[PDB]
Amino acid sequence: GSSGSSGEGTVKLHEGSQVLLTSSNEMATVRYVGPTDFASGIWLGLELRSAKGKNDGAVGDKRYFTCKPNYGVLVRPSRVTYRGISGPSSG
Repeated sequence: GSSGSSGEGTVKLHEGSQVLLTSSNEMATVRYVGPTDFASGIWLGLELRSAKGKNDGAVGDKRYFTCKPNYGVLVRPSRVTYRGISGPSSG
C-alpha cells in the first residue's frame, strides 16, 4: 500500500475542495493536504468561517491555513467526507 498499490485509492483532495465532518456535522474548506510534523499521518488544513475549532491557523513549524483563533481544524480524509456525483440538474 503506497501511492496506490494494494487497497485502491479514492483519495481525491488537493485544494479548493469542500468536505463535511462526520462527527460535528460542519462543512470545512480544504487549504492544506499532506503529512504533518506534530503528528504521524496525513491531514487536511481546514478553515471555518467562525470560532468552532481548536487551531490558530498553524501548528508547530508547519502552516496549514490562516484564520482567527480556534477557527480552523485538522482532520484526515477518512475522517472527512465530501460529495462527488452529479445527478439530475433540475430540482
